[PDB]
Amino acid sequence: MFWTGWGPWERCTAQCGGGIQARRRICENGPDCAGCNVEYQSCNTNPCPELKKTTPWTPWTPVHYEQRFRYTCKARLADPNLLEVGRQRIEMRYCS
Amino acid sequence: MFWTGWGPWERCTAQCGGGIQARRRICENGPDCAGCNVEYQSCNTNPCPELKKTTPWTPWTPVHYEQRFRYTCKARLADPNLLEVGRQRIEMRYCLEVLFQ
Ligand SMILES: O=S(=O)(O)OC[C@H]1O[C@@](COS(=O)(=O)O)(O[C@H]2O[C@H](COS(=O)(=O)O)[C@@H](OS(=O)(=O)O)[C@H](OS(=O)(=O)O)[C@H]2OS(=O)(=O)O)[C@@H](OS(=O)(=O)O)[C@@H]1OS(=O)(=O)O
Ligand SMILES: *[C@H]1O[C@H](CO)[C@@H](O)[C@H](O)[C@@H]1O
Ligand SMILES: *[C@H]1O[C@H](CO)[C@@H](O)[C@H](O)[C@@H]1O
Ligand SMILES: *[C@H]1O[C@H](CO)[C@@H](O)[C@H](O)[C@@H]1O
Ligand SMILES: *[C@H]1O[C@H](CO)[C@@H](O)[C@H](O)[C@@H]1O
Repeated sequence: MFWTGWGPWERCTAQCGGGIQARRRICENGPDCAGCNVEYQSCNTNPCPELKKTTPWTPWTPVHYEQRFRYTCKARLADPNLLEVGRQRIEMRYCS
Repeated sequence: MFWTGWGPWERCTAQCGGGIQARRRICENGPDCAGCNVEYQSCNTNPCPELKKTTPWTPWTPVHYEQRFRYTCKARLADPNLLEVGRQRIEMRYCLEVLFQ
């Protein structure tokens, strides 16, 4: 019974923000070797970048002068497709 | 050589999307026990929830009737503090073909 050399680290689960890498070795000719077949380490500890997506422009409205508004969504993510902007919601009221 | 009882799984590394929990044990009266002092299992494999944050309302503007608009930001995250709404950006501006034969 002998322990083989440690294998290469696997792929990190997360590209950023914290992931785990696993390294494996094989015990030969026995089910009970002294040591461990699997080790785990931290990987990709760099903070995820901040993705910014701008909302569609508000319809032009009078203040003559006209103005329109927009907002930005900010999120710390690895995939830009995970951040999305929802539908435009409009609220109305009457003033006399 | 003797293995102690398994310890608690401790805290999962990730709150959602996949994490690992580790439980530890101690080898007694020996430096070479058959087995491992630590075991790892999967935890919190459920996909992360979609967090929604609404933007501040635009100032009321006439169409009398008044109307205002707002948007919502949706993101798959574990911490709501990681999702934020940015600053309000405003664009401003000021406000016939005669055919004489
Ligand atoms: O030096 S500062 O005090 O200005 O800080 C700059 C960093 O602040 C953020 C996030 O705010 S914080 O969490 O309070 O730190 O953003 C804000 O400032 C930038 C403008 O920087 S500038 O040098 O004055 O040009 C704005 O970017 S921009 O859209 O105007 O182009 C941010 O506007 S936005 O809402 O993100 O669209 C503004 O955000 S906020 O109104 O305070 O919430 C960091 O931006 S972040 O990385 O997107 O969060 C700035 O860091 S950076 O490296 O300078 O971009
Ligand atoms: C494997 O583990 C260590 C060496 O890495 C020793 O306890 C022994 O060689 C075992 O087979
Ligand atoms: C792997 O771990 C270390 C090297 O990183 C040594 O104890 C030995 O090479 C083992 O196979
Ligand atoms: C501990 O691991 C197992 C028992 O859980 C055996 O290989 C042996 O008792 C070892 O000390
Ligand atoms: C470890 O595994 C379980 C507890 O997690 C039990 O079979 C026993 O305590 C063992 O040592």
